[PDB]
Amino acid sequence: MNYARFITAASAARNPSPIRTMTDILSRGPKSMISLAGGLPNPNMFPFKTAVITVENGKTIQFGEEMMKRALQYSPSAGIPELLSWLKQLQIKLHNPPTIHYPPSQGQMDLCVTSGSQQGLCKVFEMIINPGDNVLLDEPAYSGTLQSLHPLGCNIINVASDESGIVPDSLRDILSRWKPEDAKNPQKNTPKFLYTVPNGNNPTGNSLTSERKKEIYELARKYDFLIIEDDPYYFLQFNKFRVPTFLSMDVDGRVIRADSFSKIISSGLRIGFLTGPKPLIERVILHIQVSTLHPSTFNQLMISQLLHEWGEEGFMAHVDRVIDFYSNQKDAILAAADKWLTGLAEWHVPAAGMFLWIKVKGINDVKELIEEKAVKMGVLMLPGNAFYVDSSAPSPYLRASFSSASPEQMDVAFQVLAQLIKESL
Repeated sequence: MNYARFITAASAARNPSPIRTMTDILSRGPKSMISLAGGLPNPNMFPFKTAVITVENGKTIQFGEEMMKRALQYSPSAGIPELLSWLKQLQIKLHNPPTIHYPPSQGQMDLCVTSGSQQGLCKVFEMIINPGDNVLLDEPAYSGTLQSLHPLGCNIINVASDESGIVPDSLRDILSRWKPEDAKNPQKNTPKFLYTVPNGNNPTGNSLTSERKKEIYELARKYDFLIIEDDPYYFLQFNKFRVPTFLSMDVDGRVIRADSFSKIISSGLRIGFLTGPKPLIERVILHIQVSTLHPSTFNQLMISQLLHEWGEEGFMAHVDRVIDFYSNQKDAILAAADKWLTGLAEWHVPAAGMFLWIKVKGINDVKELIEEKAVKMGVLMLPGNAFYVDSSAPSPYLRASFSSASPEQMDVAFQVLAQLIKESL
């Protein structure tokens, strides 16, 4: 409602940047207009001329001469228009955000294609955080998010979490340190935002429930902080019905959502997108304008043509094939764990994503059990230390990936792990 509270002085100071009044006064004027004002290099010099890309369960994608010249040239900072338009309709279909027709100044929904979802997240953190600011999140958390927040000098306040994600009662108790009106008084530093991964948290695999999301949103309104919904496993949920998102209930315009195609379409193409209130999305776009400039035009056109041929039906059919694969992988790793973890460890069933979070019994720290003993036995799993702000503290947890391993490999790996646990007790 007052977005200036969430924008640093540096971010607010940004002004719009190049490739400007050249391809817009010419994108509506007469076809007889001569322009020597643009800053585009001549694309006829570029060496790639055509492309043919085959697609499984889809029409082959072809870039002819003219399309290739577009794919190899600069494009708009927020993304190419046909991809932005498709993605906007997808967000309306999946989330029907309340903010679609709000005035810009009070949070009109806006989208930005980013060079991966983490780029959007990083620029959002940089947009908001002054040194000393307080921010809320639940540990264990994605190590990359922790490493992104560390140099910004914010105080990370841990919110309790269990098998159903963030525990609202813990958030409420933490927030009771302040009065709601303190949010309009920056002297004692009410939290600027809550960050969470609401589906298939990396590393835990746990997901938030609908009732808790509603409680959390009410707290975000009461103490007027933003919700940063980092949802890269949104399309990798094993439940038949997806839990409503924070975006879908965001009547205030206080949610910034990051979506990713890295798990379902491609991680290497570096294409994700942000959805959020226009004043905040605009600050991110302005930062992109002086940084990457835009996501690869070529990769955007690959994805946009794929998605347009698929339609929303073909897209959802693809996600359902991917869910089917990962859910079978999940069943397989759970079977191996049931077989070989013998009351030697505890674990919750992942609700989404690609990781199993294992607590080993009777051992206080497992990085020595793995990085020393397990490595020479030919098995590797990741100690949980890296997913806490204080990574030097001992952790009895391991993160095991089921994205790729065959059932045989899982059986072997957990046999080895079981032996090591038993001979280490």
